[PDB]
Amino acid sequence: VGRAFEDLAGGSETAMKECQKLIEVRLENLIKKVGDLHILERWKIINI
Repeated sequence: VGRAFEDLAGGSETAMKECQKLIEVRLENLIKKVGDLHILERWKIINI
């Protein structure tokens, strides 16, 4: 968000809607990565 403050969303040379889309693709990858053997805590993904 500091870098966004440097960008044209605040100052110059870039619009952060594409970075919003990037983190949406990250959220989509989290919904794609989807308590198996020797593991629980999948809800750590829920917290993140």
